[PDB]
Amino acid sequence: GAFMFTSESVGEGHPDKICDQISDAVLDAHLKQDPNAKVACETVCKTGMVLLCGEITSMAMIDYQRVVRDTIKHIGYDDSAKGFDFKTCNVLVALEQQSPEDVGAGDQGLMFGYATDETEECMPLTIVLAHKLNTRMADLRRSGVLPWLRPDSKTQVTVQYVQDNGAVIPVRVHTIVISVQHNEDITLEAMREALKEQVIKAVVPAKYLDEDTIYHLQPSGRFVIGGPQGDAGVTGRKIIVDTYGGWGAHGGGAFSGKDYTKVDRSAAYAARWVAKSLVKAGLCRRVLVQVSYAIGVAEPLSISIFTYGTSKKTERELLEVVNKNFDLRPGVIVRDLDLKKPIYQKTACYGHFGRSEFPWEVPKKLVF
Amino acid sequence: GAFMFTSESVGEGHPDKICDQISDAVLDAHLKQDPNAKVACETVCKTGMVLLCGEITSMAMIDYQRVVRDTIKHIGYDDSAKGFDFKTCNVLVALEQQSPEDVGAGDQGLMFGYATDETEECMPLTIVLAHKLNTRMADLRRSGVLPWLRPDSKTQVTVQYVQDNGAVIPVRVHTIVISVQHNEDITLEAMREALKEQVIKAVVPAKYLDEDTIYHLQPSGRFVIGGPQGDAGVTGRKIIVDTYGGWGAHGGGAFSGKDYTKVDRSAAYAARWVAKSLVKAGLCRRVLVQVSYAIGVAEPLSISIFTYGTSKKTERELLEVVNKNFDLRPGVIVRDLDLKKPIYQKTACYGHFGRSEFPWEVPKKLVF
Amino acid sequence: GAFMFTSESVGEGHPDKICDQISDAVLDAHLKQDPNAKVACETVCKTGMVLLCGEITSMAMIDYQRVVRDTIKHIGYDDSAKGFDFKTCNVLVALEQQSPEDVGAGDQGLMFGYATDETEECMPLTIVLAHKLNTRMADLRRSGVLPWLRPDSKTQVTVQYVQDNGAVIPVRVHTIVISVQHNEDITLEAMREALKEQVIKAVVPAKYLDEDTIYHLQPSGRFVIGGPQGDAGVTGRKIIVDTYGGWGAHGGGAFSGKDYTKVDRSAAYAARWVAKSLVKAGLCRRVLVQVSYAIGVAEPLSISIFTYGTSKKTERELLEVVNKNFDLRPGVIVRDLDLKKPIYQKTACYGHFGRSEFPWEVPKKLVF
Amino acid sequence: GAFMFTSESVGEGHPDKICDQISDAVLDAHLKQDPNAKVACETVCKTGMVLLCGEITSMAMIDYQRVVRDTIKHIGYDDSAKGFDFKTCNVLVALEQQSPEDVGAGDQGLMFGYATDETEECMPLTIVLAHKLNTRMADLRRSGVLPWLRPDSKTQVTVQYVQDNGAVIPVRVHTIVISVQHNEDITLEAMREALKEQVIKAVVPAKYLDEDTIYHLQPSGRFVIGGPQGDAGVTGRKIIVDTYGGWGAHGGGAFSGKDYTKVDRSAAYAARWVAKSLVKAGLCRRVLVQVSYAIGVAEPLSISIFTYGTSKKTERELLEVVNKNFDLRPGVIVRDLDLKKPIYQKTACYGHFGRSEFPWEVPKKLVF
Ligand SMILES: CO/C=C\[C@H](N)C(=O)O
Ligand SMILES: CO/C=C\[C@H](N)C(=O)O
Ligand SMILES: [K+]
Ligand SMILES: [K+]
Ligand SMILES: [K+]
Ligand SMILES: [K+]
Ligand SMILES: [K+]
Ligand SMILES: [K+]
Ligand SMILES: [Mg+2]
Ligand SMILES: [Mg+2]
Ligand SMILES: [Mg+2]
Ligand SMILES: [Mg+2]
Repeated sequence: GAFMFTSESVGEGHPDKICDQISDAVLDAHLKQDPNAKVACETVCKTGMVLLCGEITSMAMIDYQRVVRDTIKHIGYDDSAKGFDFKTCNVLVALEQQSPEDVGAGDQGLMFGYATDETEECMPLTIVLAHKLNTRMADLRRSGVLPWLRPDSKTQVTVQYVQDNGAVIPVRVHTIVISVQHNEDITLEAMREALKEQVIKAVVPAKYLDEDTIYHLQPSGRFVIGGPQGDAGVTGRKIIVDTYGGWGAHGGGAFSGKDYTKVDRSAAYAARWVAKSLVKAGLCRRVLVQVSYAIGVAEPLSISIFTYGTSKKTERELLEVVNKNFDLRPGVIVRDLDLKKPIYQKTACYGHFGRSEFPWEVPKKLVF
Repeated sequence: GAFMFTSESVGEGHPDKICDQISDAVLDAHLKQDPNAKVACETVCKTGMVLLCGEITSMAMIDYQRVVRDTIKHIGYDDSAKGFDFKTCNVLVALEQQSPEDVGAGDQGLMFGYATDETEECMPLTIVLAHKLNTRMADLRRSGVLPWLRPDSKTQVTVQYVQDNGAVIPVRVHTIVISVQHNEDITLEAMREALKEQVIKAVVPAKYLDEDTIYHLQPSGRFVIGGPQGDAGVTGRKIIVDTYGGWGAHGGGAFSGKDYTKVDRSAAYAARWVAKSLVKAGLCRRVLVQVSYAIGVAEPLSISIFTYGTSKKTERELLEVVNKNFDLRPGVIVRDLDLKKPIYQKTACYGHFGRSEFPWEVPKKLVF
Repeated sequence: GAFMFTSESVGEGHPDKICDQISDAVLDAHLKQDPNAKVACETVCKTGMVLLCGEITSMAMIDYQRVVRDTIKHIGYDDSAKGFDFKTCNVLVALEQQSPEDVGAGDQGLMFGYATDETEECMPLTIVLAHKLNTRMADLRRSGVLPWLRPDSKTQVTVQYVQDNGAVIPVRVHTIVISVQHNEDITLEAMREALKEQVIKAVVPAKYLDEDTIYHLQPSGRFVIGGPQGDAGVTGRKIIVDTYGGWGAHGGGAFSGKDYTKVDRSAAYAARWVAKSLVKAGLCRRVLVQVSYAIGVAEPLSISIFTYGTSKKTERELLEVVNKNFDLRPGVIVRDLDLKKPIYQKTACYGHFGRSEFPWEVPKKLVF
Repeated sequence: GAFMFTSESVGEGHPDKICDQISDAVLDAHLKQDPNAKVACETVCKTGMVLLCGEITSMAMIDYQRVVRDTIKHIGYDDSAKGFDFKTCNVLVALEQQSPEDVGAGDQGLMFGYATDETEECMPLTIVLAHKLNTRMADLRRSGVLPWLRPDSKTQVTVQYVQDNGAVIPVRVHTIVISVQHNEDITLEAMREALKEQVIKAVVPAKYLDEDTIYHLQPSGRFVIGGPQGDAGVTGRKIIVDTYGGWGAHGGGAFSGKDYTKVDRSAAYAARWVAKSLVKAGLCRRVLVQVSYAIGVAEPLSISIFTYGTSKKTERELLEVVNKNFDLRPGVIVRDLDLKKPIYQKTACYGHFGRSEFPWEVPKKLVF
């Protein structure tokens, strides 16, 4: 049933992602000293100008200058020409900090969860590849292998598919577009070559690369001092690269800067969890699980399972399987997924879904 | 095939929407004097602090102080206590302004379009009601009828559905949550009453309100000097309320602040257009049209039509109907949809899809 | 030997003075917990936007949000229309805070000290009156007596003099100009009347007011929402109203935000001290003491005493009196003047010289 | 009558002076297109962050981005490591711009003027040398002769004097302190040597240098990425280096950013003019002319001439010479001194007094 699909991802230095990371680093910094710290913060950045905003009720002593600069350094902004230097940039902190199982969902909400068997991660090939492509250039940047590579990058992967009496099989990577920031002493010709051999061919399965696959490497020519200015970076503006790459459904809630008490984060994670568990348990090849909550109520106000005619069990057979194996009440979610743990910054770039190192990515047994 | 769904929308004073509007007012201000002005700007705001960023290549003389303050005044921030006064707020302009049919799409892209017959607008009931609810309080604010009403509001509408040998029929509004900023001299009891009688019951069809429908009006109590702070307002962070309320598919591109040359805006509008045309022409009851573009190429690199088994014609019958009635090349899109016109600010709040006053919302004939 | 002279002073809400006070409040906040805290900070403000900058090496835990807002509240900005509300203004903190007798002067320097017997304070009548005029409207503002009075004011006092076989005798207040911010419900006519009866006539000695004295009260008409925007307030820009009102000599060093280790502050205070001591001890009627320091050296590198032919003893008789009664080495100065004490914020408005409540204003005995 | 004196001056890249220059470049930019433009602006800066504030009523089209960046480039900030790059720094413009002989002084005021014959410029040796020292390193920076020299510097010159049956004769330069920002590839030993041979000895007259003169070159060691940060740069904070180096009298008014209608600027220039004219006409060796104005009145409300017993004519003989050769009414001052001319930015660094290229520095004939 042929159709094509494109997804994108951004590197650790893309301005928006710089902000998502700093906001989550501030969340990690509080969890380590107070796992009940209430965090609600966001970051805004513009060329060596970082603004930290937010209301956080906690009881931990934090050096925000330190957690902001350390995060910029980790991302790789240490020199001047790169567009950012953690040692010299303006970190204006305008953050306000106070001090002091069957909970109940804050804010009516509707979270979505998605999983597909086209990849071992149970994520769309398109977004999986987009993320790995960025992940790989960071590796090469940090190992020393490609020392011209700078932090800011963008990746787009378009794959041709075909349905299958149920749903979704990738056939080939139709085209790949990558742009990455770089140092001056490196030719456009040398960058393009390294991008194809060392990053693309080193992450994309042979099965998908072709004699026709189109490559668009550094299409706009040069991106040197293109460091994060990107006309103002912001938190919460990369909602689709943080999730499914345009593939499931998304209600609009951003993750970074919000602690584990916000259903937007927790519940979204819980819904991914059940979606991944279901395909993993052989119960379907592709699922879109929809969980609704009602302001005040703890127990979900209606969960819906949408297989795309890819399950043998039948929605409202699969619904019992979920109601017998999962307790999606907010509090139980944070307890089961170990959501008080400072794992948030790693979550802030390269996607929240797909990587197995996250609790919600470990499939539950599922006794059926 | 019962399921439930929730959508949300925000008023003209919600900080993010304040930013989306100012960005598009700056786009309008340029189009009026140079329809070829190249605009790429964003706004950030935080309590009487508005920052305008961006790169715009144009040849028009614009008073940004004037277009930023006029926009805040239009939204309704003229007094102090409201959280914003266009006469006193800091408008820091950091914008850089330069001077000098078969084009070809910039940036590989994948735009989505959606339409459904559950409402005359051809939009999900859930998001249509969410928007109308906010639209109505603005009317009452502006007429004088509810003079305690301030600009910032948030609305959530959750409707119970049932499929139908094809797709999607709303049955009832299960619950409604609304919070709106307000003046001090007005009781929580008086606000709640006016919200039910004068806004909810004056916009939601009798068929959907019930003796059980749940109302959550000003749940968090008061929201007086609330105003646009939300710790920070940003452009491009309300991507789902600008489109389908979590209903079609969304690849991630924001609209406000980008001119008509960006496929993220134009092509998204074009895809809504054909989706709306298709259901209007009786060819399906619900569609998800997917249009792909390839960097450099003008003609779409693959359009996909997904009816949900609600068309009698059959995808790749309906695809010919689209290829015989539409020319989705970028340049033809801006020409046919009159995209050089300064209509953008009206597009910046209450949704981009649904309102008939926009070119992309006038269904094309469709000769089949 | 007739001549005329004018001086000015500003109220606690003048933007520059708001900054001088916040910077010194931050200095007080550190001294109370670490009398060796090394403070070097400055503040910038612009309508409900306060930026705290600086490098301070100390070991005290301080809530800068708290010391900034408390200082704005103390000044009297609690409501919206006033141009500032400590509860709602943006306090962006960009401060960096580290942790860990015969000292020796940092930076070559030349401090000046001045005293005159025309007033009991040993300060020029012109600046003394200018300050008292502002001090009095604050009293009336804070008592309740003139409840329309807002924080920001400016005062200028011009007095006609006559020399006297030595130096300087005030004869009459030639003209007085005062502008003070105010609430809307108060007539220009009522403000002008209260300014003459209740503030001017209540602070200026009858001996100096005349049937000709000129009054310029609220000359520019109304100053209501004239709250601190004053197109950006700053620290260190009110160097002459902080000292002698244009009367001694001033080398350029600002006081606020600098701890007691900076010769600019300490030594200036020490020089005022000896100047006041000398006239107090009957040794001259008017003095300009000049103390020089050499980078690295502790003992002053040359002190000069300039009486204006008003001493009977003779410069270099008076120099021995000073060398026998004072040890102006930096460290001894901070020890004798109790300069580790958090008295700095009170120093930040209404002048550093004149008020007896400050150590440097208590005249030393002087054994001659 | 021996005494010693010290003065200081700062280079074009000292943060405060960066701000004084940008403010005056904005004033120049308006005068060139509207000599009646009413300018009242100030600049604030902090590491690649420049904020332009102010109210200017004018009728000229100005590209503030352009006049701010051109000014930073002129100063010499083009590379990254220098602490500033006009191509990458944040220039946030928050300026508001409107449109539409016997005038009469605005604001009661008291301006001071000073001149002395110890140098051909008729300025204190101490401040003349301090300025020339900075001027010289800029020359060498700009010529290529000392290519390690960066824009930010500070200079202090302390000279030993002796009175003379009238007033003030310099005897020798006691000590000189200079610190200048620099590039990494240059030794402290090489910088110190070049500062003594090529800048100090190339500007200070042999008569004043000695075998004992003390040199303090780059005392704090290195100052590489120093650049303009000083935690913050502001306009109007270098009031004494802009005038007499602590030598005449100063009432407190800053110059930069204020147009020629403000008596603070104009009248201060007028008072320097007569002071310079008087000593030039042989009528005294040292003068302190004091001109007072009354709000509303055009003709000066009392001018006082203080020779220090160095004139043969006698104050109130010299007063007639001034009243017969000068018309210090505000409007006549701007007309005679050609104050509508865009010469202000050159006035913004290296002192307002002393350089003959300025109208107020050309001595008037003086018919006695
Ligand atoms: C207490 O109500 C506050 C805020 C509201 N949710 C909004 O800003 O949209
Ligand atoms: C270590 O030197 C630094 C700074 C120098 N005094 C200046 O900024 O003027
Ligand atoms: K967010
Ligand atoms: K977004
Ligand atoms: K955007
Ligand atoms: K200062
Ligand atoms: K000053
Ligand atoms: K100024
Ligand atoms: Mg709520
Ligand atoms: Mg809000
Ligand atoms: Mg030093
Ligand atoms: Mg400096």
